[PDB]
Amino acid sequence: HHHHMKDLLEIDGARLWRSLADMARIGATPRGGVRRLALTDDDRRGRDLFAQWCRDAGMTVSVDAVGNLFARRDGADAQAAPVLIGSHLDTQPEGGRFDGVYGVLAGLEVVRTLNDAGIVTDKPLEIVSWTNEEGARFAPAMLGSAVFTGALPLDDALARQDAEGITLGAALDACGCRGTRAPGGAVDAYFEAHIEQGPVLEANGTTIGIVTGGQAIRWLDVRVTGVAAHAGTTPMPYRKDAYFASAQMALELERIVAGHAPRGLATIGQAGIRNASRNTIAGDVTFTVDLRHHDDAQVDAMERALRDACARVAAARGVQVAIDTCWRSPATPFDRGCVELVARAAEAFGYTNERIVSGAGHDAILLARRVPTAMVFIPCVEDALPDDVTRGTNVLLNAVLARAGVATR
Amino acid sequence: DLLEIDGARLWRSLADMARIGATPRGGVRRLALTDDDRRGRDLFAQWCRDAGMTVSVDAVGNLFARRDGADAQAAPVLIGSHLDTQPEGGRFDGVYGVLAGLEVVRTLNDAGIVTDKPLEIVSWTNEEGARFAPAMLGSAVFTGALPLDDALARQDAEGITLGAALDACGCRGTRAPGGAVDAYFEAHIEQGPVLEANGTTIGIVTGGQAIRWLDVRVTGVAAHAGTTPMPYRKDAYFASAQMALELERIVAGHAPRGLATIGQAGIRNASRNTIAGDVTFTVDLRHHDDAQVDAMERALRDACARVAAARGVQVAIDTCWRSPATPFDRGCVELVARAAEAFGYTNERIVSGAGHDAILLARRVPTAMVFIPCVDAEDALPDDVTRGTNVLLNAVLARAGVATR
Ligand SMILES: [Zn+2]
Ligand SMILES: [Zn+2]
Ligand SMILES: [Zn+2]
Ligand SMILES: [Zn+2]
Repeated sequence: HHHHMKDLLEIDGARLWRSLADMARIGATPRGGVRRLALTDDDRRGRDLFAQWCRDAGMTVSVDAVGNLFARRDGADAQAAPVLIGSHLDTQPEGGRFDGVYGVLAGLEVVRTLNDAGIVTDKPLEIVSWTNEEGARFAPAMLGSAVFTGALPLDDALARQDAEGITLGAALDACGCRGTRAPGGAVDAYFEAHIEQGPVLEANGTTIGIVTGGQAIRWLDVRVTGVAAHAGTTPMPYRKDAYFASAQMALELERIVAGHAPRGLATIGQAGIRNASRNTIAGDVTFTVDLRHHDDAQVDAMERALRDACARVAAARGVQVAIDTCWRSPATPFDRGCVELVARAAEAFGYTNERIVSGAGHDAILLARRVPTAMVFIPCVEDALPDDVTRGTNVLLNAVLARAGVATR
Repeated sequence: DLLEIDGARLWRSLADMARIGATPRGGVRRLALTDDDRRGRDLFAQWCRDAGMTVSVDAVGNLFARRDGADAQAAPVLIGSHLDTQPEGGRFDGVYGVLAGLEVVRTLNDAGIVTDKPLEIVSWTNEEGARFAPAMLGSAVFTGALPLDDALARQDAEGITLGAALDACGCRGTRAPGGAVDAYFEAHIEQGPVLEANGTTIGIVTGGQAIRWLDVRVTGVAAHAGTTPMPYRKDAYFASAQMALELERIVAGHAPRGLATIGQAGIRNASRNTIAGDVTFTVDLRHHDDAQVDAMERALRDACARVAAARGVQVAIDTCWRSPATPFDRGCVELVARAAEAFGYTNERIVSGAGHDAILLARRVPTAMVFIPCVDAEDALPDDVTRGTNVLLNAVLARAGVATR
């Protein structure tokens, strides 16, 4: 049967906050963060703590052949594919206490709440922590979910080596979490709760980010060539200054992105004058460009505008410019129907809410290309507030219940 | 009545000296007080003795060749530059002026000319400031700007002291550096494009620029490139780019004498998907006048403050080096001008854009320089080498006076 959002079934927010505090002990760093690098001893301790909690909540727990960790709560429909709630327990070298872990433990609290309420779903529920989401110890990021969706072959993943030469397969064996089951399988829908990792919801007082998808991204390398002449002997009209040229190109980029507001973004994150000295005009300048938009055609349009603009600047200043695209990633829309469940849950509770794009990668990005996917963002300051943690999980709970259905209560 | 030098002879002396320390790329490496610097010093000294001169070193290795005049009590007219080089030096920088002095003497010998005041040729120790700091070390000791004992204690990258290196070179003299000088002349390639572009043979060098070296640091917020919408950003790199264009505008308001250059710049702790939160760059500011270069600096401080306020970032501007303008002596400069006009060579007044021993000498001794053009900035044409030395000879002889001929 159908869930009623207007019943406003709520979680135990204090219980979820305590589980976050307890998990943040595992790998706690001197600065107050968390280090559980994928498949290290501290990652295993976090996986094991989570698995224990899941089994105490009546779930069965297993790992697949790349270490993806699944907890299962059967529904009344023995044949139905599960509604999957996921994120990741692994961290960066100096990770925050909410990145990744919030969405995994939100799933656990969803189950603990269903247990407390005596609710049996129609479709089964599963909670997943994906292996090596962070891409720090092993490449790539979102390794476990990429293997699950078929984007990364299993044998290629098992052979990835960390900086010490250890293979991921060897690390799975050391972890004790190499399952025998091939990764993959039918999924009805995938939901992921996560902190925003950006300032929008906190700045607006918005409790719920209704996540629409991920951006189209381009990474560019720019090199500007001039003449590296002496700073004192060369009068200004003789100069072919690659750094003043690069500076004007940066401001052209700022103007191009302003023309694509609000969805277009651009960032020059690396830049340098090569073979540089204080009293030598720059003859060789490199910088990188990160370009974003909601749409691939529009981010490509921004790129072509930048190439045109830089060509014009270079011709006016007598320098040369080369622009190479070294990485592309497509926009990744989420499923309209699953996104609508997130919105409806937020509206039923009266929580402030806004549509927002995911500005960074998540396992949800990989899942969305294969199965109906939505995300719940909460604001963050790294830190999140207890009532935002609670209310985001209330939204997750009720969107998942709407999707999975309620068989009995 | 114009005496002309032997240009082919001068050209061959430059070719022969460029063999000493020749590099695989066809340049020259004679780092100060290394074995190849010693071999260049010794070759020059031999040529000077073959030309009848006496040669000595002072207590910091400055190398002096002397041609007496008829007036035994007069201070000398000194022709100088340097034989040492950068790690990858050119075949004319420094050496041209030293070997022009030698050709001056050879031409006076050929003509049988006795001057009134004596002439000396000098190659100053460690002009380049590469192996030991500072640049112009030998001329700085000579003028008293750098104490001798401080100079001798300077260490290179391997920890060797300059005094130890003089001892290894065999060129630690016993005489305290310094002494009366009537005038100092230095010939040098321009190291810039002006004379060649203008078709000007002789640069009548007016002196040195006022220079400021600034360190700029711009601080923003290093937020994620995808999660941070544009209105939330405090982007230190876009801010620094706008400051650079403000600087370009300020210097255009001080044309033609004001110059500015950002030669070093980078985003620190940088990543492609992170907004720049910490950007540093350097500024080299020049003018003919200290008050004007100071005005450009204060204009830049005002402009950068305004940019930072508009963009929500912070900016800090520190001065790490200042050097004052250094005008040359009116009379010696005019002797260069008159020599160029006597020969009918094209000529223009020009500031020295780079440091030379002449800069140090000008603060204690009446000083002038002769610039010649650079090809297309390290090579010079044979006729320019010749004509610059003709001008040097005429100016030096006018200063030293002719006793007999
Ligand atoms: Zn993360
Ligand atoms: Zn995460
Ligand atoms: Zn030089
Ligand atoms: Zn030089």
